[PDB]
Amino acid sequence: PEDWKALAADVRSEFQWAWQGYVAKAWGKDEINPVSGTSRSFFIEGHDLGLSLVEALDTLWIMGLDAEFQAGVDWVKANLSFDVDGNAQVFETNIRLVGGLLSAHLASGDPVLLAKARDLADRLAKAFEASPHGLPWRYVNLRTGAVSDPETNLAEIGTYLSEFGVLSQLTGERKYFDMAKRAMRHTLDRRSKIGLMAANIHAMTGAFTSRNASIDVYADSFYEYLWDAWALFGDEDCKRWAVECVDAQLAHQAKRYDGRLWFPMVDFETGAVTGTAQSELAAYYAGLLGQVGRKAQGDDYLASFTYLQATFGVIPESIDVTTGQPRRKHTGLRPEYPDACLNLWLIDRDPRYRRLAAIHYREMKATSRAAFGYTALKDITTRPMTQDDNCPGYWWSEQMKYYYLLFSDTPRIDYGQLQLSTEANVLRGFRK
Ligand SMILES: O=C1N[C@@H]2[C@@H](O)[C@@H](O)[C@H](O)[C@@H](CO)N2C1=O
Ligand SMILES: [Ca+2]
Ligand SMILES: [Ca+2]
Ligand code: NA
Repeated sequence: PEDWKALAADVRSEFQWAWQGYVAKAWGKDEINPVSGTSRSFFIEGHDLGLSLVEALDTLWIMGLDAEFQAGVDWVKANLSFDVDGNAQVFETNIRLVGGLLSAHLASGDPVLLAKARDLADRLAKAFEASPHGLPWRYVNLRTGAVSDPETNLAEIGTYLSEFGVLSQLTGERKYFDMAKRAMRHTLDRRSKIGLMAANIHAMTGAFTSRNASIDVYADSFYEYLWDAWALFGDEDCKRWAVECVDAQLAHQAKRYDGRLWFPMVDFETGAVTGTAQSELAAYYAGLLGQVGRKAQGDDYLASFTYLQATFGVIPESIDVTTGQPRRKHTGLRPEYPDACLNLWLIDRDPRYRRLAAIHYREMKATSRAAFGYTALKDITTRPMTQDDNCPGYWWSEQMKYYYLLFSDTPRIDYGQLQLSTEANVLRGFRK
């Protein structure tokens, strides 16, 4: 039988080794390219904001990598400024930087990390204020407030309430919670008679710009943040809306192909199937199904992705649901499978979820390890699988934390109170 504590130690060792590569090759920069041993920018070309450092902080603290955590916190306090004449994508900036500063604040108690999270949220608020509906524009200039691109989508208007609602709790100012909730209510009030929303929306007209309902591309984390706002804030509207939206998806989007459960895109009014693609991103939804009281359905959905892992090694970035085969050969070093394994495991503690996640971690080690860290893949169909040259910022917050939480039973987390954002930032449950 597997020694889960020895596996947790191995995860921690690999994470510390990756951190050392970041310090050596990419210190203060947004992402490491771990094959070349170089860095790249994420938000603003040539004006890095320490993205991967910020994304790593709560993971380092949970693992007891205290010297490394403090080195990162001290860098942020000396160096990280948002008074920058450049355009930032509102969605990415909130889930990665506001959320990463909040989880590091909650772990450490350090007021400067909260001050920086709040400064950044106030710059992002200008994107919501530029719409008469309160729907955020996709980009905002961090210094001047000027906005660009109102042709947005459910994920990019509806993935704010966890971070903004925690800011409201800590600061006492309800304006953040209210701004985030108003944008979600807009699209919920425009549900069709069958209970679905199209995934594409215009921030100035307030109207849908497509007819496609989705659980993945353009939409994923909207549905997650409805449940999460009930769990974090006790919001009764969000509890109702979470269950309503998922029951509409199970009635009109759930379809079986070759005996396996999938959720293709459909016309939001008629329910006709409008696409045959499913993203790897959709695997999050197996865990959301369990959280909202649909665990049998969640397990059935997880099984579709378990099939893909057993057949292809690495889950394909996109599949055709009619054949079960890849639509793309590259990957993004994606975290959604161990996300779902952790969320289902928190319900019943079944060791099956540990065995499935251990396969996923061992496959990551066999395919993505490079000279100075872990990289996304070029082609999952060759042997060996060929590599690209990038460690995405979300790797530092997500799958190494998921594996460690599944295997370590760490005393630094109250597992009964644990709450994670869509970027895996811990927003409740630290034990100091
Ligand atoms: O479209 C995306 N959705 C998810 C996000 O919810 C978050 O998990 C990561 O930024 C990242 C992990 O794959 N994601 C995306 O690129
Ligand atoms: Ca996510
Ligand atoms: Ca979640
Ligand atoms: Na983080």
